[PDB]
Amino acid sequence: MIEPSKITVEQWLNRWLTDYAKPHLRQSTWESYETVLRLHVIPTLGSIPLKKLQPADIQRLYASKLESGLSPTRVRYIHVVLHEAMSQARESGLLLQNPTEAAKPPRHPLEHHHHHH
Repeated sequence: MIEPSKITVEQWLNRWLTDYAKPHLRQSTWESYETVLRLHVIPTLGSIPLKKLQPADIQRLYASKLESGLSPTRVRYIHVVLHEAMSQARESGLLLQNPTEAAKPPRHPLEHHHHHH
C-alpha cells in the first residue's frame, strides 16, 4: 500500500516548527503567529502539497473565513503571517513560487518575522 499524501503544507509546518522553534535570540515574541496560522490554514489547506496549492485556495481562505465571522484586521494579519511563513518554503527550495503573490488578498505590508526564543 502507498500511504496517500506524504508531503503537505502541514507536513512541512510541523517539521519546520520542530527545527525553527528551538531557542534563538531575536525578539521575545508571542506564539500568536503560530496559533492563528496552524488553527486556520492546517485544517483547510495544510493537508494539500505546496506545489499543488492554488492561489485561489488562499484567496478562498481569506474570503470564506471572513464569511465565517473573522474580523477584517485579524484576517489581514493571517494574510501576512501566512505569506512570510510560506516564503520560508520558497527560500527552502521546495517551493518554486509563493501562491500568495498570485492571489487576491487584502492590501497590507509585512510587519515581518516576529519570532520567539
